[PDB]
Amino acid sequence: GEAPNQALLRILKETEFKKIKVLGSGAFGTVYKGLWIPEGEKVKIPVAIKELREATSPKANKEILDEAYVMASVDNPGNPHVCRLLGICLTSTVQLITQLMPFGCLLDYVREHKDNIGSQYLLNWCVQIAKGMNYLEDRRLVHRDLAARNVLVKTPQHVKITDFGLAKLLGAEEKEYHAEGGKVPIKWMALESILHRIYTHQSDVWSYGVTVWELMTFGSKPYDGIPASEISSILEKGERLPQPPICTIDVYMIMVKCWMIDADSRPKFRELIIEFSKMARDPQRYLVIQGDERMHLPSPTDSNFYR
Ligand SMILES: *CCC(=O)Nc1ccc2ncnc(Nc3cccc(Br)c3)c2c1
Repeated sequence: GEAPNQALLRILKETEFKKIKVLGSGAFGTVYKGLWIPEGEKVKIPVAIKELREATSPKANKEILDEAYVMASVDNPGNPHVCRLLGICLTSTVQLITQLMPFGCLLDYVREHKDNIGSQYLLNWCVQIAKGMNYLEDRRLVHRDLAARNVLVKTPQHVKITDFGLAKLLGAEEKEYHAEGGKVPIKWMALESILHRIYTHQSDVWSYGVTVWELMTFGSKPYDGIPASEISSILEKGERLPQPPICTIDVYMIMVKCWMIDADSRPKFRELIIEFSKMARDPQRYLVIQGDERMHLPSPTDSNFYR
């Protein structure tokens, strides 16, 4: 049958890392920033730690361990654009240890660095995610949570994907997955995903569309001031996210194409890579950003030391 995934997980001790501050927070997530002191060795490395409330419920300890597995599984050959699980520690709570990305979740970076953002970078990233998401498709896994918050920034030239926790790995055949889930990110989901609770690879392509919309709108909220319950009902009326002000009509078409009701009529990921790569060569043509020429952002990775 299929090949064995020989990749391992470094199960490592608590005494060695010291958590500094909380980077991201949610009812589902409480992820820290914390330096790690690796036992005996004379090295110190920064890292991010993710934890949930102490294990009153085992089902809780199972769900977190599931995420550790899948995140673990991808080192595989490995990818430049996909985040790698570093380690794990065991405590009444169960801790995930992920190599920290300095600039944080990409969504925030766009909201604060709206100025000096390039017409180039935005196009470049979409290629970056489209590259990353295809690798997931190749692995027969659906991330199932793609969103702006879930893309990390190693450098302004490099971005990565993360937070698999919802995501579910796929066996051969096994084209689609249906699950009874308590909490999901409704706004970033496909119509069939909301109605039938069915998740596909093309379900992910939808979320991609909303994600790029978030990027092109500079970190605006999808559907500014609209309740979560109503959303399932309005989309079948045909309404989608409005055109972002800065998008040339070519780009918007690609965003709209990701929101087709027919799951097959949406673009596949290889298609998205090629389209955006083609745009990338001449960004000015495909993105009108005021004063785009001369934008500030820093090529060599010069100092970001200040906290
Ligand atoms: C929007 C908040 C946020 O995600 N901040 C942030 C900054 C830097 C990171 N570096 C590495 N990983 C993560 N997120 C993450 C997700 C799941 C599990 C773990 Br241990 C870490 C961040 C997140």
